[PDB]
Amino acid sequence: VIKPDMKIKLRMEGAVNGHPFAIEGVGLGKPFEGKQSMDLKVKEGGPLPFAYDILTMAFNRVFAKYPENIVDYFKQSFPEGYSWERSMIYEDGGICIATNDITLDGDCYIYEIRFDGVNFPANGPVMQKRTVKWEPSTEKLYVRDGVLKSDGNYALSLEGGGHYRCDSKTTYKAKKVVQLPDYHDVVHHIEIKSHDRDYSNVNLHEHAEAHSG
Repeated sequence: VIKPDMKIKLRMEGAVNGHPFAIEGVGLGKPFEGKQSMDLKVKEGGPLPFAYDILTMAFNRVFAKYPENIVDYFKQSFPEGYSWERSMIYEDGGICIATNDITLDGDCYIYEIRFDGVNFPANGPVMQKRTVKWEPSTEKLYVRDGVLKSDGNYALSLEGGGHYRCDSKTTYKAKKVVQLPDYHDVVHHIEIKSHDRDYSNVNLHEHAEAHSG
């Protein structure tokens, strides 16, 4: 029963270059408008010694407006839910892998997120916190064998100009028998709308809309 208003509760446990951390968040979203928003708080490992922007895409494609002509794999996956696994290879050797197990408690999504990154150069934009925002991204979704997957070429804008590229690959796994969709795109807009000085508190907004190839 995906309702027009849904709640979000999440915990992320992770480490970057071996430094552990934990983040908890609460939020709300509009599945049918493709809109979501959440408040995120650092519980362990603060102040984070890395750019927060590498975590935001880990903090649910149900919050994407799907037209009637495209199969909605994500709204179709509940109340059992689904999970995904993701790799993110940055242009300077930095690599992140993350997972999210999404379940349902009434009208509230529950995220169990794991996030790990290594090989970020000490002088790079991530360890030095020189990232600004994610550019608008186009996610390419497709089904290979019997598995829904997605690819992405994302770009982080840097302070002082330039961009920091990231190659992303995601695997989705439904916990029930759902209709697999046909290839299509999802355009994403993600933005930190507010944060305190050390990002121990963050307000994150996301907007997603599915389009055809």
